[PDB]
Amino acid sequence: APAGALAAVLKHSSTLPPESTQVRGYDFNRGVNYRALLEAFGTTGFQATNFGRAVQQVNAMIEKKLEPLQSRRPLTSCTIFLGYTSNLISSGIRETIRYLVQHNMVDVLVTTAGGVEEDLIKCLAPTYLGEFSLRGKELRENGINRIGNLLVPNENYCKFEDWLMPILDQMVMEQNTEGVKWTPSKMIARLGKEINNPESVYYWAQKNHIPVFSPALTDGSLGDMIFFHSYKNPGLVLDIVEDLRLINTQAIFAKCTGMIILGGGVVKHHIANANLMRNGADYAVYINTAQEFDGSDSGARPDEAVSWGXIRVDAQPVKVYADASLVFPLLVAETFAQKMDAFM
Amino acid sequence: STQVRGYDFNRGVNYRALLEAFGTTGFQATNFGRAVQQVNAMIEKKLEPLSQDEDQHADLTQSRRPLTSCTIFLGYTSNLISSGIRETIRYLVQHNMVDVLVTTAGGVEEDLIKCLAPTYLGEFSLRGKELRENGINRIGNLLVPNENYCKFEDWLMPILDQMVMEQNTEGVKWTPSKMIARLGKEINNPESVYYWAQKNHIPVFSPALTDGSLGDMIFFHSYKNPGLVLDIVEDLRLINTQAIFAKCTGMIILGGGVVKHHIANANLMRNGADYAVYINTAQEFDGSDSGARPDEAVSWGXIRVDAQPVKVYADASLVFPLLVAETFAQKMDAFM
Amino acid sequence: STQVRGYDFNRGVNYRALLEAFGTTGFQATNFGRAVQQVNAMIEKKLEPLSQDEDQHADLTQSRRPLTSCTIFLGYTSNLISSGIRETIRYLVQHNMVDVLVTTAGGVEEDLIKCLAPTYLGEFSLRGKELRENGINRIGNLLVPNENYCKFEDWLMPILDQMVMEQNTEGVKWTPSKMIARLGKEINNPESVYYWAQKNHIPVFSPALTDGSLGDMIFFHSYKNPGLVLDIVEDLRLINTQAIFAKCTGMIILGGGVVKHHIANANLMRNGADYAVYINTAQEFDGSDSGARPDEAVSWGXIRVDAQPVKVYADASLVFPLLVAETFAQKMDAFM
Amino acid sequence: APAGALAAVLKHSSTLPPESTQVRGYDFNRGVNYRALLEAFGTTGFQATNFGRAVQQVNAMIEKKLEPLQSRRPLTSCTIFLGYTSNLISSGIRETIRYLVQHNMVDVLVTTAGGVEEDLIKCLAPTYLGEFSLRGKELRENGINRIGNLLVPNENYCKFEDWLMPILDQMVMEQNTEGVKWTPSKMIARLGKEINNPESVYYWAQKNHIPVFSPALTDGSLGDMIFFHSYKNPGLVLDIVEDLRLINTQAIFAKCTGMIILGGGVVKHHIANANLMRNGADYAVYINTAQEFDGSDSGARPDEAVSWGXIRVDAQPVKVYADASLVFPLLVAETFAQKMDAFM
Ligand SMILES: NC(=O)c1ccc[n+]([C@@H]2O[C@H](COP(=O)([O-])OP(=O)(O)OC[C@H]3O[C@@H](n4cnc5c(N)ncnc54)[C@H](O)[C@@H]3O)[C@@H](O)[C@H]2O)c1
Ligand SMILES: NC(=O)c1ccc[n+]([C@@H]2O[C@H](COP(=O)([O-])OP(=O)(O)OC[C@H]3O[C@@H](n4cnc5c(N)ncnc54)[C@H](O)[C@@H]3O)[C@@H](O)[C@H]2O)c1
Ligand SMILES: NC(=O)c1ccc[n+]([C@@H]2O[C@H](COP(=O)([O-])OP(=O)(O)OC[C@H]3O[C@@H](n4cnc5c(N)ncnc54)[C@H](O)[C@@H]3O)[C@@H](O)[C@H]2O)c1
Ligand SMILES: NC(=O)c1ccc[n+]([C@@H]2O[C@H](COP(=O)([O-])OP(=O)(O)OC[C@H]3O[C@@H](n4cnc5c(N)ncnc54)[C@H](O)[C@@H]3O)[C@@H](O)[C@H]2O)c1
Repeated sequence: APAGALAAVLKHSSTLPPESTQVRGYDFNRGVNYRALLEAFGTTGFQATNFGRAVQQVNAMIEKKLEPLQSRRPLTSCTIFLGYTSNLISSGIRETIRYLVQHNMVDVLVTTAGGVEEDLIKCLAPTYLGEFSLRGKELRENGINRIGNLLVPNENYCKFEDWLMPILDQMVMEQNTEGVKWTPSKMIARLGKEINNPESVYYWAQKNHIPVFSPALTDGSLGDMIFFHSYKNPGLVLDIVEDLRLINTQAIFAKCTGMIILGGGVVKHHIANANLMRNGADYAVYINTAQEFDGSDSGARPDEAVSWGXIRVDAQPVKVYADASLVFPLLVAETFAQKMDAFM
Repeated sequence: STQVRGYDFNRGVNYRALLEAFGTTGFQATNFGRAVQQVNAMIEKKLEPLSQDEDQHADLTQSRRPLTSCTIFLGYTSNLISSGIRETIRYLVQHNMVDVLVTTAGGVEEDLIKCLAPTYLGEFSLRGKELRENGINRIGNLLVPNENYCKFEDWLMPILDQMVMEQNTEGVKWTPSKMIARLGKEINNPESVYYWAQKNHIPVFSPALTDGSLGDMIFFHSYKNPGLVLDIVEDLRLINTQAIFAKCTGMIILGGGVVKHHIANANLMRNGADYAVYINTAQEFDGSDSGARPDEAVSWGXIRVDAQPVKVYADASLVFPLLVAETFAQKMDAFM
Repeated sequence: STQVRGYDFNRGVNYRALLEAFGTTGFQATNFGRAVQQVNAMIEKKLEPLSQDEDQHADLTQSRRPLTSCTIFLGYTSNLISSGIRETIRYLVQHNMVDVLVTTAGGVEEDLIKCLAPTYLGEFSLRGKELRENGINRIGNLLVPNENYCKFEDWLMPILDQMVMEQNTEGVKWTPSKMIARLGKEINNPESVYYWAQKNHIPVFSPALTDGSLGDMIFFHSYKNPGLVLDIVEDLRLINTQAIFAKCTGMIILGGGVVKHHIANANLMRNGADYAVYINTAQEFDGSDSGARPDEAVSWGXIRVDAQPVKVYADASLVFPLLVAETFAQKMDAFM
Repeated sequence: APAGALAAVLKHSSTLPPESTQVRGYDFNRGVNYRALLEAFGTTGFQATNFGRAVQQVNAMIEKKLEPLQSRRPLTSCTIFLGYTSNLISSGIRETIRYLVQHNMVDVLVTTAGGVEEDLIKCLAPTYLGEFSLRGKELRENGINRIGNLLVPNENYCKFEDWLMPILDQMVMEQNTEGVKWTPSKMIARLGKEINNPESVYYWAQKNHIPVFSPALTDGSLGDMIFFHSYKNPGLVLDIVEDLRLINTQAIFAKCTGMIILGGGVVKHHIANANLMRNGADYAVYINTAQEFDGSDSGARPDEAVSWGXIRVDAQPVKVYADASLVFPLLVAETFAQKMDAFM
């Protein structure tokens, strides 16, 4: 056999360090213990191992948050920023996020406009399961709107209009006669108070003094309603400058920050950019489906953010490459939900 | 019934024939050929004259842009301005080939910064710690020295001072669109997309203008000279009006996110765009708007039911200059 | 008409209820719930008794595996055997819950090597030059020291000698399936998938068995002891026969490539599989077979027209142990 | 303004080295020069820059191949391995590959079974354009098979059967009476000789003594035909061991190797594993759409192959993340097709 060939393939190797963890999956001959099954993801490899690392990172930021020490929310030992794209509020992850907000487990929310309005609309009418392959022409003819494999009847938006128009009237009157300078976070707090329904994420956020930022709040159905309303009752102004001040000072005056970001886009960048103002987040977990090759911010690995100063150089950020509708409930089950006693 | 056949290089390298053969090559090459046809259709419609009835309806805008037979919305993600696609977009704006621009904050600031300092080529693998120690920021396989932002601060802070003054003394109600026009006028540089946009009366929408370096500067400036207000409501009125009073609309959308949905949503106000070409790398399986196929937008009324939208699944830095070569650039004489 | 609703953690951490709620959560969580239902349907059908007529048709195989009411084909890519999913697959084979296995060469050799030396956790970012200098091979975020392959060579070379002898002296016509059964018998280790496969008469198909370390060893051995023949024609006959004489078939396919097409093509011989669950990360846009949706296979007759196939778009290292927990592992008592 | 904040965002930077290339796209004010347009991809960024690097890598392997110096193919100064997945032969890239083989510009082909049979079937009947969204039930009812957005009538396979069965008879007879030990490469050479049509990739490959490897040749329509034929005329054996010997010795005895791989799977690994036998390829270009996160070989970056010894440590491998149906014709236009004079 050719000597160079044998030397290439049968190269000698170095011994790995003794802390080296061996690959091994869960053994179902033990039966089905769901806690042991989830723990075994950490030694299974590929994204299962990243999930295991994400559990560890989240548990670290919770433990730090539970250490004793233009906002009335009290400082804790670690401020947790939670960001999520709109479509995740269309999904049942809405319930997962509501739970975290209800029990004051996170401190700052960031979402796009759909992620605001659809939480409110779900208190008036439900969203239904469908399929991705349904054809647009047939859905349009029957007054049904598709979001992935979910379906929202047009009627839902008519109900939202009827609910929202009197509130927009009051907001204009308060602006003009009580001096209120409206921003997205202030409007979202008001809407959560008005929906007055404990299934709503934003009801709990305003009850618990958790601010919600959404700088492009007009890009959605709420924007449509504001548009039509402005010809009936002109005058509403929505400033985004004050809200930049508010989010950035949440980071600047924190003892510690952690970021948990579901998806990409504005929600990811806006949280990360706030944490640059303190020379970076202490903890960071990304769960998203985007890839780096197209140079996008959405698809950028956590290590790109280290180069900017958005994540501290000493941090151990983790990305899980998966649909958050699969992963986030499992993550919550092994982290926040295990510490519910401590949060109350 | 068209047969699959690729370009035969025994014919020699005849570039125009090679590009034409994408249409019969299959997979995304065929979608590229269909995108060329759709964009040439937008352009042909744009060049048709307005009848007397049509010239009445459209004219209801008080837009000082001349009105045409097809309003073209161009949307692009911040990173594409970091790329050399900035030059591709500047060309289209310089020659009035598009009517409305939508981009995120990075897509505005990095055009201006490129007039002050250049962006450099690097690699995706470069480690963050080493780059941070040297003040080098990474954008994919591109590199922006932090000094670039230091020069931006020196140039912008005086303009922010004037804007606050004009607001408090002349009653100016600032919006992202108005600010972008002002910054384009101030850069006074023919390499800038926003210089040409303001010169040609092409409006630029960016509802989350605070999400980037421009935000950092406004934040810092707020401490020395407070009061700047940026209203997003008036800009919603403006973008929606551009679609409502159009005879025909076309959408050319590079990437996903806010830029894609905001253009599509404006076109829902007229019961849908007539033409639509998407070029993005996102996939539908996660339920995202970014990854949604054009047919999802048909269910909402954002694209007309009888339109023939096309999506090309590819990095726009490869596809978009070839698309422009085969469409707008072939009709340059018409736009002058 | 089912309403979207996620699991409510105010109920506490009730794992079975949490997994059940994926079905109404949306996007790929819902596809996971539909995959659970489809696999439970395969299992229910498998446990139904054969009638007298049915027990005649099926029995035409000379397979010594007992025949059941649903033949389940399990396919998986090499990398999943490098992962801890190896343990998941071993469980199913050990308890006779699947009937036919299809994997690539890596999926065979790495199971055997794991009985000699372990694979370790690492990270995708590790640089190749540094790893090569230390004789460490990278498989994604996993690490295999080259010494692992040195031990494999010592263990396999004597078996290759016997196989060539049996071919030349006893007329044995070797095929990938026959070789894999032999290697499983030789490893004699209850942690190995192929030890259990040979013990339970579960055939293993791998038409490109030469594409990996097993190939390297056969190549080197060929110089000292020439003549080994591995016929792939007989194995084609064998896999196709398993589908033709089945009362019902189901396909569970982890990943893409040869493993996906070869199972689907065997099922075309019976005018399509009755049940089908795909779990892979590939996308359709490039025209690949890996990325093709199940509905593409319906056009060929590889999946029956009235089947309800499901694809879950996810890394199988996350999804497959949860799927097994909610399906096969709940019926363990039936398979003993 | 907070001092730490200003220090975080307005950090001082180091000067880049003077060889640093500036980002700039093609300027259409120059008009439309397609050669200048393609050259400008190298300074455009993201995958356009990777395309520019791929042009350079391919031109380097061609230049080395053109230097003066169980196979009758003569050694050149650099052996070029070309691999491609089956679906690319269904596409019009079939013509691109044919051109390279026709003019002896590459030395070794590797493809899966579909990439063999569909080149032959296209000489009997064409493939047609369709759409990805066409429904399987309606296509099946009309006897049409879908490949991505392409369509192949069932009739095509009936024509292939009629053409192929007499050839399989002769192969069995030659095995049994002339001692021929059939392998995939030998069968593919014979099929290319029999199709006798200069539109066929494999006609040119056998005319020019370019071997074709396909170790899972049974996974396709050719396998179906071999299966049905074996009950009418039993006996055919197809050995894969001899073909492993043949591909690996192409690498071992090369002066220099380059790999150009379109897609992933068996085709990618099999070429790379052959080049491990010489301690790695000198040049490597990957064009594929797969991603690394799932631990797949398909999605692995070139740097993973450096760790195995499949790519030399001193090499400068490139991956372009794109559909090869877009990129490969452009790549060929700027590399092989510019040097056609030298190849004749
Ligand atoms: N429900 C809707 O989708 C909806 C409704 C109203 C308005 N809009 C508007 O559309 C715009 C764009 O939406 P966006 O900014 O929220 O993001 P997006 O949904 O458009 O996608 C951003 C990126 O997030 C990642 N991502 C998305 N969903 C994911 C998931 N389930 N798991 C993992 N990663 C995931 C993907 O990589 C995607 O490319 C917003 O301004 C929003 O207000 C959308
Ligand atoms: N240079 C920067 O990326 C930069 C700079 C400053 C601020 N930001 C902020 O980041 C936020 C998110 O950025 P964004 O919304 O502009 O987009 P993004 O980077 O989040 O991209 C959104 C989606 O567009 C698609 N896309 C991106 N690049 C593409 C390409 N090359 N070809 C095809 N499709 C492509 C991808 O599917 C991606 O998931 C914005 O608010 C923005 O201001 C980014
Ligand atoms: N460990 C190894 O990867 C290894 C070892 C030796 C030889 N090889 C050889 O490499 C060749 C190619 O490998 P292959 O065909 O087994 O597959 P592959 O690695 O080429 O994967 C094929 C496709 O399957 C899907 N897939 C992969 N991993 C997945 C996951 N974790 N979850 C979901 N989907 C996933 C992806 O879409 C991928 O593109 C084979 O001939 C094989 O023997 C590989
Ligand atoms: N035409 C067909 O698709 C066809 C026909 C007959 C049989 N088969 C059989 O199916 C099996 C699997 O096919 P395969 O191994 O060729 O690969 P594949 O098409 O199944 O995919 C392998 C990977 O290659 C990459 N890829 C595929 N097409 C690409 C493209 N256009 N551009 C860039 N990257 C691309 C993707 O990352 C994909 O995951 C083979 O054994 C083959 O014989 C398929």
